[PDB]
Amino acid sequence: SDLQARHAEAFRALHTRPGAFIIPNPWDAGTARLLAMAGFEALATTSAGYAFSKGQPDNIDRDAMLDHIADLVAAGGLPVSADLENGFGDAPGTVAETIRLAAEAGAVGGSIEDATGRADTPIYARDASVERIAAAVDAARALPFPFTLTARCENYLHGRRDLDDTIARLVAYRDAGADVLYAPGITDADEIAAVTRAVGAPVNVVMGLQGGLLSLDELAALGVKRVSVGGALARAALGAFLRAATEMRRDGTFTFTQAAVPGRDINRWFAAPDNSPI
Amino acid sequence: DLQARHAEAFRALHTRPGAFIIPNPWDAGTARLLAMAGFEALATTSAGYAFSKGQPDNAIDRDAMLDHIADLVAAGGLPVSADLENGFGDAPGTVAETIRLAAEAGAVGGSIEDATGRADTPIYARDASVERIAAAVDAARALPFPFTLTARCENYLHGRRDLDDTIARLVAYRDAGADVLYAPGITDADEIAAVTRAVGAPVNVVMGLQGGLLSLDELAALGVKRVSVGGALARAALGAFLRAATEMRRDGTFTFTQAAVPGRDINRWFAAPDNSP
Ligand SMILES: [Cl-]
Ligand SMILES: [Cl-]
Ligand SMILES: [Mg+2]
Ligand SMILES: [Mg+2]
Repeated sequence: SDLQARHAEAFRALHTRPGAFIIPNPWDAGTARLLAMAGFEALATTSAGYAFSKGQPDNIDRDAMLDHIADLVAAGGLPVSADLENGFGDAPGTVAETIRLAAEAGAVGGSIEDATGRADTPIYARDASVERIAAAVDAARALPFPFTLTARCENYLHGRRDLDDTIARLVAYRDAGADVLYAPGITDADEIAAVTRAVGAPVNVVMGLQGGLLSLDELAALGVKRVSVGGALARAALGAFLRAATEMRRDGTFTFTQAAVPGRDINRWFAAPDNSPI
Repeated sequence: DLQARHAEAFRALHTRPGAFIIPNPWDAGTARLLAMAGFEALATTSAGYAFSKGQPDNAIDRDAMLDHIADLVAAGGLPVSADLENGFGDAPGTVAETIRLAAEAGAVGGSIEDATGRADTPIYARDASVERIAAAVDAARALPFPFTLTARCENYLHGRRDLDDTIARLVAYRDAGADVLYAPGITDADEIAAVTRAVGAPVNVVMGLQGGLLSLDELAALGVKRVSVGGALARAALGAFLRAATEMRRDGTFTFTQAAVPGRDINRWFAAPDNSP
């Protein structure tokens, strides 16, 4: 991969052109392929989608994720932003190593969140959080291509729905060198517009995780740059899977198969040596 | 002993009256969910597994399928019947080794089909086919628990919609010792009745592959013992995935998320230490 450097630049450029773009979240090679064929320009991994595929609830082994990143890089042929949880450890050096490893696995971007995993103290202290992002940035800037670092503030997922602390963290992460800022759980249009105005740098908003829905155009008008979907695609697939299971158990019928992608089509598409829209 | 109890449970499904559905998961999560939905056994799918891997059907190797069976045995906690394709080679001894390995991976049954993968000679000659099933039967009989061997005739998937030759193959496979007979692609009710009338031993019919649909009741009235879905559950899942992708590309909206399983539900279910209903 001089390919990696090409993807890195293409990915960074998605963030500076006008409008917002969607970064969808496959959880296996198949889905990665299909999203490229659909015309998406980047992919993001989903620790949640990945977990559901393994029959586990959300929250992951670093080595398992590194393998997963490499699988989706190979399959998709697109730039991949990796969900790297909290960097798989508390210490800044751990976060930094995680960034290097994720790049080595082929990612051209990734996210580091400020959730500790400890219910007592579910969000890292501001100082410690910023030091963490600073270490991630230094690792990112030592790479020989532009690595797009997303800094996550997890406040709204852990009962601290405080807009002002959340903005302050994101601003502090931006000032530490983060390229993209993301607060999952903020869904209100007015709250989102205040985030994007205060942050200025690119903001990612996730759709379908909680609350209400906005379109990509609505989000662009609120100043959002990137829109992701976390585990929602995996959960869409699973909702259809469950409806089929239920039909079979309750009725003994298979009409669910009528809306399935025909075998003939998917075998043709996956027989191709690339993911050309087609 | 757990594999022995499953093997007995799976054998018993086939001998009890009426028909049953054997659904086809393609990962650990789909295996757990089917077990939670109250199904009594699971079948792997060469097709569904390939598609998760970004591969067309019949592109997966034996070692990968073996790991996959073991993953699904562990995740589901139910008897597993493995799609073992053509046994991953032409030679009877390769077929026999595939059965032994499948059993080692935790399967209590599996299927060996008569497709060669050679476009211009797509189905094994009769004698060769029977020899292959004989070797599978010998390997199954060497196991310390009853292994339920399904013998597949692939005629209908390779442009030979010849009911008589297909029947005659499944009868030959039965006479060589196969426990279950399966010809994918037959969906006509009269054809299916002709198959179960000629074969007598348990028949598997697949639904959702091609052609028409019938209910489990309708299939059981035609003599069918087992109804599978091959890659159709994977393809269903993928259908929904694709409608979501298309919605996002066309409209830039995310309303597909309304029909998705809530995250709170899937996390609660998978946090469980087992697959209780
Ligand atoms: Cl999710
Ligand atoms: Cl299929
Ligand atoms: Mg996570
Ligand atoms: Mg197959």
